[PDB]
Amino acid sequence: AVVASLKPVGFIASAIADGVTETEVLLPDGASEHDYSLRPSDVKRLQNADLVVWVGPEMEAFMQKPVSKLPGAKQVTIAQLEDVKPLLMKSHGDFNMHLWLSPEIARATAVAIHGKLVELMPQSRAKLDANLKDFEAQLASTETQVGNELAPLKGKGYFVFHDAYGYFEKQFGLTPLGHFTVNPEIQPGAQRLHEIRTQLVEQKATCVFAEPQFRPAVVESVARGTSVRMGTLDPLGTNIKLGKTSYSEFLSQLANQYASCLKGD
Repeated sequence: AVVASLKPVGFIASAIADGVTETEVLLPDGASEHDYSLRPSDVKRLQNADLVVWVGPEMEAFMQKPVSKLPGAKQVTIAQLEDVKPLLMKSHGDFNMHLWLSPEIARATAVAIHGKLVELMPQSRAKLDANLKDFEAQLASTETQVGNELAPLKGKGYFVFHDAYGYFEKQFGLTPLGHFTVNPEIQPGAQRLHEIRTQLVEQKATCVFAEPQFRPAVVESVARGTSVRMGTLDPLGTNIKLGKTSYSEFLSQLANQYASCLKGD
């Protein structure tokens, strides 16, 4: 099996290992990449895997140790890929590491995954070559449809609770006003809520986007009295099932959630 750290990384692997082998994920749906911790059973899935794929230390800190013990042939660290390095975006930690939101980086990742697997399974060279060409052409169109859907949305100001979308937004021309650091289970106190509210108004935002782990109480609260719509983004694709075209669908979903709140002047 190919073992991915996060679900949308699994989406990339899933497209390359389609037919050929299984794909597993370690971050379960509902958890955030910056607070998880490896179960003993998680560590066992790693050691016994054909290929491990993660973003790197600066992101899934919770995988440094067990990965550090695997030989190079068994591991793709996305942030360290030759072709990824020049695509890293700034904004201690200074490069943005939410990399599965960059088609370009997804493309390098599939190539690297294709490289490792084909070295191991050379009989399956044919299913894999086909898999790679399938992903590339599927991603290209998706990129095309998603550009079309989002371009009429340039200049529609939004805020997000979690500033994780930079790669996607730079790629598709979308324009984030900023971000607020909120719970997602405990409504903020009056000082903080007023500062957030003041900015939604001062800057006349159209939307404010939450994540699915956000309690609707917290979100509803922030938009109450304003004229701002409430949206939900799913950057970890918890709504999406692993499979050949999971990645295409992931980006599609994500653009609809943007569109659905942002559309409407």
